[PDB]
Amino acid sequence: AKVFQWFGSNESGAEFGSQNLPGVEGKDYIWPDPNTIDTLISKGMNIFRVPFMMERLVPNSMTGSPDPNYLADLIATVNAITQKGAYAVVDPHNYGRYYNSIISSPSDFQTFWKTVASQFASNPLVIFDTNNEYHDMDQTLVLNLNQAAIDGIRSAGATSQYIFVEGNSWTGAWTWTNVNDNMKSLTDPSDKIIYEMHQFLDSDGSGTSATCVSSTIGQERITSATQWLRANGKKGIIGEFAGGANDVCETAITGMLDYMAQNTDVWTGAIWWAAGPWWGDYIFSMEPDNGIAYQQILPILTPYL
Repeated sequence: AKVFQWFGSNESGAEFGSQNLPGVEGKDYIWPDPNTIDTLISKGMNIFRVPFMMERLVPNSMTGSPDPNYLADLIATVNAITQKGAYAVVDPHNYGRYYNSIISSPSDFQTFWKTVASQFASNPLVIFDTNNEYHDMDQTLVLNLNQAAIDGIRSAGATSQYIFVEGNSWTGAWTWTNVNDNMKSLTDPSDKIIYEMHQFLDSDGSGTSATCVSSTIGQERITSATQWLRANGKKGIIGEFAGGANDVCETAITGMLDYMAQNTDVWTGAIWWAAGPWWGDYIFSMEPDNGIAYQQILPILTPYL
């Protein structure tokens, strides 16, 4: 019996080596492995978030044509997930920036999103994620970019799919009410907006240390976001979270997920950061069969699957 609408993992790799554009597949970046996705599906996960770079999918200008090879691999990855019945989140992992400059044109972003959504418009198990972790940019612009993405997606006939919107401050849950209130005004004719927040458990919330602040830091960092979602009649998802393979972090993870489980009127679930084939000894690797989080964290997550 699953606790949440969605529970699963990021499948990182296609966004690796971001300093090399276009970069070379198999050298700078790699796409997820469908066989290990299948293992995670067998463990009960039902959502896989797939980062990719906007510049690799649609080079030079975001209003242009896709790159055939990178698009073909995005398609193959999405279909490998959705053919099994799980959800695939299409994540342009771009921080609100394109060639390292803030995306200041909502109309250009809308065209990019019509291009992408057109490739997936018939697939109800695709979820479109407007952009990973907007940060250090104008707050009204972030609202307008999310709205332009929705408008482009729905304009392509992709009307069955959920859209994950992301806020400023690296879409952090703990910082949400301090900066992202204006995000409440987003509109969607399909009524399928989910507010995607990210939450890490180290001191600065960057998700770079295996050490968690305390055994309660996760549940603490999502309380005001939970109240904001409820007050505004919205639904949310934790689209990235992690903690180290240690007792304090394991307790923080369980406490945060147990809190979300008693607040499913607003929380639709959670997605671990991260699996993928090029993580090696990464402190948060969910990649079967030998990632540290796969071995040591997944056993504490099975109660939610």
